[PDB]
Amino acid sequence: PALAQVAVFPALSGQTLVVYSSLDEPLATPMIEGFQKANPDIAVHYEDMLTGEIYDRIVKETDAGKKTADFAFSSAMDLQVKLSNDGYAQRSDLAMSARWPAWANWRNTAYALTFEPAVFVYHKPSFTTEKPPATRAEFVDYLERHAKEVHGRIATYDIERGVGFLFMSRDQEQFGDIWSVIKAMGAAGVKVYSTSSAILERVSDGRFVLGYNILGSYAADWASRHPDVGIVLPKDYTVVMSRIGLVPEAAANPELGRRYLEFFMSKEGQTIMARQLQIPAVSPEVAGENTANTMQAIHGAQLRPVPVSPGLMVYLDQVKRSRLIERWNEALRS
Ligand SMILES: [Mg+2]
Repeated sequence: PALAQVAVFPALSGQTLVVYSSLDEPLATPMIEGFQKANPDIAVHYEDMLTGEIYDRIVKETDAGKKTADFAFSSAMDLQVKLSNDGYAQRSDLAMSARWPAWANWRNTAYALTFEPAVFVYHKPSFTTEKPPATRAEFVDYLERHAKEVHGRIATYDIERGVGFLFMSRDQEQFGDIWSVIKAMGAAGVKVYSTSSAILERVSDGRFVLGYNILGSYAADWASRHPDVGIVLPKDYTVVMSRIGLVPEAAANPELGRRYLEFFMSKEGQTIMARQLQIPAVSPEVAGENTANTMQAIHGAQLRPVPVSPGLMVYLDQVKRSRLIERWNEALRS
C-alpha cells in the first residue's frame, strides 16, 4: 500500500493548501505555523509521505486527469527534477526567483531549498573504549574488528524504498570502492529502513550501534532530545542534498502552492529552518552557521552537494537506476 500521515491545520482566522512532503511532520510544524500566521485565511492539508510516493502519486493523479497537490517538497532531488522535466510541474515566477542561487534553480520551476548532509550516527554508550569511525575506510575496519558485536546492529537506508537511492548514487560518483563498504555492511548483517527516523530510534536506545547515510538535520533534532545519539560528518567526503520544492501542473490551487513556496524561500521561512529545525538555509538573505554559505566556507571540498540547474542529466536514468539497485542487493548478499 501507498502510505501517508495526514495532518490538517484549520485556517487561523476561522481554501485548503494541499502539500505532499517528505519532511517529517513534527519538524514541518513550525513552517506550517509560520505560513499560517502570515496567511490566517488558509487551511493546510499536509501529507507526509516517502519521496518515491510523492513522485508516483503526482504522476498517477496527473495522468488520470485528476487534480494533485499544490506543493511537492522532496529530498529525492532526482525524482523532483524528473517530474519537472516530464511536464508534471509548472513554472513559478516569484519574488526571490531571479536572486535564488543559480545552482538551486531549475527554470524557475524546481527550487532547492535546504542544504542537508548524509552523516554517520552512533550510540554513544557503545563507543566508550574507542571512538566511532569518521571515514568509510574506518567504518569498514570497525565492522571487521568488531564482527560479533556489530552483527545485525548497524543500519542504513533501503535504497529500493528515494533519498537513500540519491545518496547511494552520489557515493558511487565520489567513492570508486563504495562497493567494499556495501559488501562490509552486508557481512555485518546490515538492516535497511525506508526512513532516517526508524534508524534514529534504534540507534538512540542502543539496538543499533551505527547508522550510515542518515539525514544530519534529523540526527541533530534527535540528538537534541536524546543524548545517546552521536553524529559524525564523514571526513573523507560528505554528500549533501537539498530539498526541492515545485508546484505541480495539476495543482487544484497553484496560487496557494506558489504562496507556500514563496514562504519557504523567504527570509522568514528560511530563518525558521536554520534556527529552529537544524535544516541549513539556501537563501542569500540568511546569515549564520546553519547556512549553505557558511557550511561550504567551513568544510570546503569535504562537502559533495548536488546541483539542480543542469537538470535531469545530472541524475541516473530509469534503467541505470534499476541496474544500480540490483547491484546494491547483489553486494549486500555476496
Ligand atoms: Mg520523511
